[PDB]
Amino acid sequence: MLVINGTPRKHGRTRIAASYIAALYHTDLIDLSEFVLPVFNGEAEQSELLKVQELKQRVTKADAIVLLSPEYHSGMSGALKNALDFLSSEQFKYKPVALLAVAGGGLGGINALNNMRTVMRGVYANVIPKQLVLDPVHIDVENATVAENIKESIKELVEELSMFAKAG
Amino acid sequence: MLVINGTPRKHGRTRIAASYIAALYHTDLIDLSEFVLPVFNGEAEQSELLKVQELKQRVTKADAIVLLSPEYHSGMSGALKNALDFLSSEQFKYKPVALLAVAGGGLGGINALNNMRTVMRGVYANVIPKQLVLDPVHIDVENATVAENIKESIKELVEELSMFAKA
Ligand SMILES: Cc1cc2nc3c(=O)[nH]c(=O)nc-3n(C[C@H](O)[C@H](O)[C@H](O)COP(=O)(O)O)c2cc1C
Ligand SMILES: Cc1cc2nc3c(=O)[nH]c(=O)nc-3n(C[C@H](O)[C@H](O)[C@H](O)COP(=O)(O)O)c2cc1C
Repeated sequence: MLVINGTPRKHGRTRIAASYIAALYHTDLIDLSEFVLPVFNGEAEQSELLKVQELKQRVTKADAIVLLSPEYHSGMSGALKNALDFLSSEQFKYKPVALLAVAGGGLGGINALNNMRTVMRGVYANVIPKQLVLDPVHIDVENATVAENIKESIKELVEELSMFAKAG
Repeated sequence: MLVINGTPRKHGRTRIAASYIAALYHTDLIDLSEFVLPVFNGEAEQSELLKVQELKQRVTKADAIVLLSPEYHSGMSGALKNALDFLSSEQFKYKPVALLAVAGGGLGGINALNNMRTVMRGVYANVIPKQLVLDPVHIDVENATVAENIKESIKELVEELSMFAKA
């Protein structure tokens, strides 16, 4: 199972959330704040880039992917969407994908989720029904860890993604 | 008036339509295919980058903005969204903005526009009702131009955008 951090900010919240999960379930991880890609330019030479090849492969071999992203202007981050532009249905077709968006509070996160979900259907991923929106509340920034009340929520999400991975 | 090219592909179609517009109306132009930014990282140092400052400045000083993006996986380009991440409502507040998405297959185009409209509203831009979808068939890349069909549509769009500007 592969986890993916959407925030390009090393000091980002989504990073913490991504880390937690990747640790708890001992899952593979691609941290976009460390895994810096160039901006897609649609040329072939880019495909031969090593971080591009690595991304493509790690996604293909992934039995189930957890997609995390902050809400930047009522949408997923550009860092995330950029990486996705490098890939296609060739990697995502039928791929079990759980969505997770870190809002800044209120009713935020909905647009981000629908964005990710829409783009994910674009590449034919099997996006499970369960999706989560985490507010800064559920993020302990300094202690670099998640709140307790939302640890169950995530558990349910990961467990359900597993089930989907097994079926399809 | 400012035109922004969403496709990072130098050989991109969205780039042609963008150029056409910027030339036909002698507007300002930011071509993401050439104007290559780094991936946002929410760090202050990045803010002081010269391309970033020019981005903010050129957008703030625009009286209206034509936003073009190719549909990538039923969403705007990552290059375009990344650029947007550098900005905020501070440059977009009440900004008269027109939307354009380059996409093929009758079905496509709507998802990218809904994404552009949702995000633009996330920065309080004044997105006009008129938005277009340009099919690759209506764009001659080798000759670097758009079909005569499209020109009319684009005219109506630009003029409708200038109306908002004035208002
Ligand atoms: C460029 C940018 C745009 C933002 N716009 C939104 C927004 O659209 N909705 C929201 O809930 N939060 C927004 N915020 C606040 C973030 O959601 C908040 O920082 C959240 O914790 C994301 O954390 P992270 O990017 O550090 O992972 C934005 C933050 C940035 C940097
Ligand atoms: C990374 C990538 C993703 C794409 N995804 C879509 C999409 O989901 N919907 C669509 O209609 N076309 C899609 N296409 C085809 C584009 O619509 C087509 O290239 C269009 O002419 C955009 O031109 P441009 O990016 O060169 O400016 C995609 C193309 C690329 C390169």
